[PDB]
Amino acid sequence: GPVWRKHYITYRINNYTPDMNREDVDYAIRKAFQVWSNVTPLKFSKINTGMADILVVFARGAHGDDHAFDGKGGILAHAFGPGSGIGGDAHFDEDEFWTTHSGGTNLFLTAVHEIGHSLGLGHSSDPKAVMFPTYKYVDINTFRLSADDIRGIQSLYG
Ligand SMILES: COc1ccc(S(=O)(=O)N(CC(=O)N=O)C[C@H](O)CO)cc1
Ligand SMILES: [Ca+2]
Ligand SMILES: [Ca+2]
Ligand SMILES: [Ca+2]
Ligand SMILES: [Zn+2]
Ligand SMILES: [Zn+2]
Repeated sequence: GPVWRKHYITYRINNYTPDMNREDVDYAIRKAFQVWSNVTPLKFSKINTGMADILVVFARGAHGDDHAFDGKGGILAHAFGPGSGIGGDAHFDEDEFWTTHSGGTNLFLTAVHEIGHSLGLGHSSDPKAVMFPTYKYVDINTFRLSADDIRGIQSLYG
């Protein structure tokens, strides 16, 4: 499927969950992009205005895309593969409780997965992969991509 055909990729945070400190949302998203730039030639920059490649959105229920959210639990987030318009965009269910830690749903870990999709990755069948489509908290301070994630992303870039 689709990949970004350029190395400089922009993102923008459309709005902020009230669940977290603003600075902690910025840092979680930044760190999640870094996971992928670590293993590809991509460079990611946060822009404050105008059209970004990847728009990061918090929203609940129906939110304008035909992929309605389902309240607390279940679907936590979804994202669109590379492309124009909404392509690349990553949406996070405001009905979850987003955190920097093991409580609620960890924003950083979820965003690593969502950004994987924004870059063109699909789901992995390997429970060890961040792209495995089941949320399970792991210690974020020492998080690492699985072999499967790295082979997946390096099949698309670099
Ligand atoms: C660690 O990163 C994630 C793990 C799971 C999910 S999820 O919302 O739970 N997911 C939807 C999805 O894959 N969106 O990209 C899976 C099923 O549809 C519902 O369980 C999101 C991010
Ligand atoms: Ca949900
Ligand atoms: Ca977009
Ligand atoms: Ca919330
Ligand atoms: Zn959406
Ligand atoms: Zn997914």
